[PDB]
Amino acid sequence: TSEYSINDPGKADQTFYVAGFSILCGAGIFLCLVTSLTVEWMGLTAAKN
Repeated sequence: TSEYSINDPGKADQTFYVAGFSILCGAGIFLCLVTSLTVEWMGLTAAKN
């Protein structure tokens, strides 16, 4: 939403929007899951330790 002014909204912007922000959301989900899982394993092993 940098240059999305009234003059040039675009006809390919929506496709383009998915290409940007869609990727970010997917990545965020992946990172979040990875982080929770990592810690869980660490804790279990520490207890085991």
